[PDB]
Amino acid sequence: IVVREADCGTTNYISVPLFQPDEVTRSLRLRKRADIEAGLYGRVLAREVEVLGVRLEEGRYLSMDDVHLLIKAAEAGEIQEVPVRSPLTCQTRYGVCQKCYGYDL
Ligand SMILES: [Zn+2]
Repeated sequence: IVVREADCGTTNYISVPLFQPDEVTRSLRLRKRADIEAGLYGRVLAREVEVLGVRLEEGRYLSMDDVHLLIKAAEAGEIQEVPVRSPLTCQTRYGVCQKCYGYDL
């Protein structure tokens, strides 16, 4: 597996959950500031999301500052999932692309 690309054109994406079904039977709650971070830090937005006032555009890499906004938004109740590129859905057979990997070099 190696990053060798051009933005892989296949946009099939994963949606990262901000809520979990069962610590206590059923009660929706905001995931931890950590796990959520793990899921969306420096990722590439598959589709555009308008949340608290700002228009996170498509393909934008979300900084930790941005993944700090989305939670602040899920706190308010504006989003329950997040559209985002990922290696699980890449088209580059042997390899992964810039937009699907993300930030973290
Ligand atoms: Zn890709």
